[PDB]
Order: sequence, then C-alpha cells, then structure tokens
Amino acid sequence: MSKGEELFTGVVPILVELDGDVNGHKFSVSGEGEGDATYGKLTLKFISTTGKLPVPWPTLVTTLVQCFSRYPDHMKRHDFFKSAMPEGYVQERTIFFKDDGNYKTRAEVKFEGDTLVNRIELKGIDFKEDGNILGHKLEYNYNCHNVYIMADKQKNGIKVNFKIRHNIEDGSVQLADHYQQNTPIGDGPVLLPDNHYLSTCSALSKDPNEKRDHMVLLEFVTAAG
Repeated sequence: MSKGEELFTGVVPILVELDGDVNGHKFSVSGEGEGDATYGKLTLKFISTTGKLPVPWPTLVTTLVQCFSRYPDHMKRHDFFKSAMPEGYVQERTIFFKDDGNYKTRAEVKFEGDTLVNRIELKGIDFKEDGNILGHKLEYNYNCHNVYIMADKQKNGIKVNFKIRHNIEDGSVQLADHYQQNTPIGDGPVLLPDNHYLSTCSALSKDPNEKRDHMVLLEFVTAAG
C-alpha cells in the first residue's frame, strides 16, 4: 500500500521529454498521452521536433513510466514506482546493443501538478555507422518481455534488468541488454519490493495525420511473480 498509488486510480495525463545524442547526433523527442494503472494501459504519442530521428524508434521505447504498471491486489506491497510519487524517482539506465553502441540514460519521473512527467537525458556511443541502429535496420514492431525487479536497500530503491529482443530486417533479432536503477527523489517512505517482474507488451503504429518523424505507442503491463 502507499498513499502514492492513490494518484493513479484514474486516467492520468502524461508528458514525455527526451534529449538524446547518439554518436554526436542530436535529437529531441516529445510525448503526450495518458495512463491507466487500473488497466496497466498507456496510450502515448511521440514525435521528433528535430527531424528524421537518427536511431530507430524502437531503440527508444524503453527509455520513453513503469508507475503505470498494473499491480495485482496481492501485489500492492511491492510497488516501488507508485509509492515514490508524487515526488517521483530517478531512472537511470545503461543499454548494451549486442555487437554495437550503447545508451546511457538519466531520467526523472514525477508529477508536475496534474501530470505525470518523464524527463530524460540520453547518450549513445560506440555505434556502428553501418549497424542496425545507425543504418536503421530495425523493423517497427515490438516484442513482449519480462522486467525483472529486486530491492536495492542502500540505494533505497530497486535494481532492474531485462534484455530486449529487437526484430532485425534480415529476419533476425538484436539483443538490447538493459541495466536499470530507480531511486526515490523524495524523502517519504517507499515500498522496497520482494523479487518480481513486469509482463510488458507494447504495440507500435503510425498516426496518418502526422508529418514529423513519429511514433504511436501502446503498452500493457501487469506485475507478477
């Protein structure tokens, strides 16, 4: 339980801000939509306020609000994300692209008044000028995964991990090895969870009215374990 989850009993307006620089390539991304922790649902819209994105959209998916996951009633004791609100948390990642570059991200997710805000900073390097990332070899789609979470006492948060399986144009897949940290920005009490994971699905599509380089995202997530 947490006074914090109370803030997600209904639909919640969401905004995303991303500043990234891959292999020196500079890009800005904006997102807006809403969240339904109730149902484990996200409906989001993103575009590049900077032109044709330098990396494939799906490389950005993880980086672009785990607090919207749906935690089963017997799950309540282990929901760090919501518990942290509205003061929010820091979310940092290091992501390894098999036989290619990596991303380092630093984000804060918090309420900004009536909105849940995800503000991120991204850095990519060691990217193969002619790899699937830089030569956009990834097909616009997304697999379902399991986000494994454990407590991080000292940190006072959670240690998170998973590997994304990105579908390659050549019919193969490409591993996106995620290394993740979440810490409470606030000073109030948080739930430190036993081990578990999040059952994550997302679906990528396009908005036929959109000119700018963009992506329409939908996520469903439920806790388990």
